Amino acid sequence: SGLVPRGSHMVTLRQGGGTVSFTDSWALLPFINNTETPYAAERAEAVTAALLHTHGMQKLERTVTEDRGELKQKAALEAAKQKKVRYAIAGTVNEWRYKVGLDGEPVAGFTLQVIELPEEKVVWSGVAGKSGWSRDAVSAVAQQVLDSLIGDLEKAAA
Amino acid sequence: SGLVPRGSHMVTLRQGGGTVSFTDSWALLPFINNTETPYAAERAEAVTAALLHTHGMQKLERTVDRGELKQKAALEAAKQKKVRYAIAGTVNEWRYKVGLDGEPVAGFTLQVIELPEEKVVWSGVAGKSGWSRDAVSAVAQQVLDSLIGDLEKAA
Amino acid sequence: SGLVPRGSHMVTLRQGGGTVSFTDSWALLPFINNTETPYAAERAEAVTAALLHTHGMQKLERTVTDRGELKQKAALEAAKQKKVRYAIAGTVNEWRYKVGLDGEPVAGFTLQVIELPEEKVVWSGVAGKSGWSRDAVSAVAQQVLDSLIGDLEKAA
Amino acid sequence: SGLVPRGSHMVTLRQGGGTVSFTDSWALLPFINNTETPYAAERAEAVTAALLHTHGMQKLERTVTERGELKQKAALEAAKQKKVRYAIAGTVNEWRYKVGLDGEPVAGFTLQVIELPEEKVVWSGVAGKSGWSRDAVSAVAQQVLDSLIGDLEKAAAT
Repeated sequence: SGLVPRGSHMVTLRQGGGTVSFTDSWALLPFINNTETPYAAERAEAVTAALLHTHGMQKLERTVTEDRGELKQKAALEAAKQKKVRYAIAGTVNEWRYKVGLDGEPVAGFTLQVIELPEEKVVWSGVAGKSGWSRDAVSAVAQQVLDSLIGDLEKAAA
Repeated sequence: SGLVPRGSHMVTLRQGGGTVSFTDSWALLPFINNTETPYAAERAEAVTAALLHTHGMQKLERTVDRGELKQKAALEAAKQKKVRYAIAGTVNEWRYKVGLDGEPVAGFTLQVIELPEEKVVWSGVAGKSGWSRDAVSAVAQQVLDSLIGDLEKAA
Repeated sequence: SGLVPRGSHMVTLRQGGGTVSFTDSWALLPFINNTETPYAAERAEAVTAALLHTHGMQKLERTVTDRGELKQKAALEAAKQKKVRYAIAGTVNEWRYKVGLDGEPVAGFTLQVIELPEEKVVWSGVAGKSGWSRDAVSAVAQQVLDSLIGDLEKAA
Repeated sequence: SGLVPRGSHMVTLRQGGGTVSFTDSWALLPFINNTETPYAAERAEAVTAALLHTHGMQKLERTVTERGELKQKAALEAAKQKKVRYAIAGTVNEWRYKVGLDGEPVAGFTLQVIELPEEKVVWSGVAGKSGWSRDAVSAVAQQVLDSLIGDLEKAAAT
């Protein structure tokens, strides 16, 4: 035996006033990497950018690549202020790994904050995570989790 | 200005070994309604039936708080019909919760039962509350789709 | 027969600051009631107040009188117009005895701590629980609020 | 500015109308260890045993130890030969102090209560918790197992 359940959780919260618009001006900051997996922040950012475009966010300021990235993210927030973007997405990778034990479980987790600029007010935030089955890649579990979060942001954007 | 987070949760468990083929012979039992919403189980069974077709479960027998006798009746009907796997489902939540705004809520517990031994080969619990614009059935369909999607990820 | 799992979940976030807490000046605002149970917000405030005392918060300012949102705005100014450093803002998300196959008490809450010079949220928590038939809703609520408060205490 | 939420989750499921009694004959099997933490199953078993006694379960068969799957099967067989009514079969899913932006001790467990001799599962539970940096992993584990054992007690009736 061995009991190895799989699971996924997501919590999101909307604050502020009226709707936030995906047609407004957006920035996607560098992710902070809170895992032992090198380059998880960069892969999380690439997956997130592609999902945002898919969901219809065309005007998305991004930061070319190149340490957990706290300073890069702070500096990118300042760059978004100077570019006069309305909303910045600040993301942290909480988990990104292929746990091997009795079987294989890819895990991925993220926390996302949407910050309205210039006032630096959080208008939405979300936390989600998922563990998969042995045949799933970590990248597919991460894409699912970020798809749920962005799908929720779009709905909660009202 | 209340804080009303939205959330979803899913936990699933595979207990036996070996494959579970969606091409084999399947049965979707009637659902048990554990809500104050009349016909929650009928709506759930119908949504569940449509999703299993989409996921490629082509041989799917169907037959015919409330519902506990009907489900007991239908698994024997399933065993006597020689279907290999029965899906026993319960509706844990199905309502449009009205408060500061609208939160549709739906939740379910599913068990796959291998026949004739009657061993639970997979089970899952999941639930989700969504935003005001969503209908309960759309939330329900999402929850049921995640469950069915997880079940499929078992060979 | 029917399969009705019970469950609890808690998520908690320290939004920023490497500060501390607790023997400072604290305010427990009135709760917002996002349930169909009358008095849920008052009951939730009284349970939280007791738990806060139990967890050492000796200096705690309190406020006297889908509902309750306007009162909570008013109390945040009282703490603001007083010297209050930290304000606890709570919402009751769930408070009912769900009657299906069997009894199922359910309680859930969202809490934020606001640092009250400049209204910065330094901690937020959401938690909820459903119990077994022989548990009272109030006992389930106290367990959930105790988990949130004990977490807030450890996150400092 | 990284976002590192802390969290705990528990899901339990009762299957069967019979009242299970803590004054009955019980066995605690060796845990299965689905982590990379040495001795995590042995420590899980010892915490669980002390919590069960605390919750009033005085007649508790235990196994002396030498991922543990064969040990758990053999102990289930020995419990049957001892004519115990209920065997607790546990898996350690997580037990580690994760070091990222800060420390997070993490523990998680899946428990099954098996009624013998029929080998029917009358209760099952999964729970997990990530804590704050000043917390020890064993304190997080003890909290998680106490929540599971407290739920089994309440679910069991008497």
